[PDB]
Amino acid sequence: CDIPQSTNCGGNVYSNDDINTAIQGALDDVANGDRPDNYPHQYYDEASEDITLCCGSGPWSEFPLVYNGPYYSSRDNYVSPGPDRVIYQTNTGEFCATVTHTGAASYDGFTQCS
Ligand SMILES: Nc1ncnc2c1ncn2[C@@H]1O[C@H](CO)[C@@H](OP(=O)(O)O)[C@H]1O
Ligand SMILES: [Ca+2]
Repeated sequence: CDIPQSTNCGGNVYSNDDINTAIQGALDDVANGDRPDNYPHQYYDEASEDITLCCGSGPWSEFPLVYNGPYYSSRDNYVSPGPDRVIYQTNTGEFCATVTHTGAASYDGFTQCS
């Protein structure tokens, strides 16, 4: 669906530009064969997490959502992905949701950014 104007991931509020930058980064990094710290990852629906997607069918991917992005890390300069993620449709790039580890119900779980 359209990228939202903003999203609140456990207190980190991001803009549409931050979200777009994250997806664009993921797509470029996959194309470049240089997936920073091996992101993107696959995202699977796990309904206990109460995360709605607005993009349609999977497959879905997730990539770190950061300020002043895109997220990048390398063997010579590790950077944490932090807690926040964009979810997008792997085959197209289209936006699905933003999620976070912050405040999730279980270890390594995600919860929806609001
Ligand atoms: N719905 C979901 N919830 C949490 N993790 C998920 C997920 N779908 C896939 N994952 C995967 O599980 C890791 C967390 O242990 C995630 O990596 P990150 O926490 O983003 O580093 C995904 O690879
Ligand atoms: Ca929800």
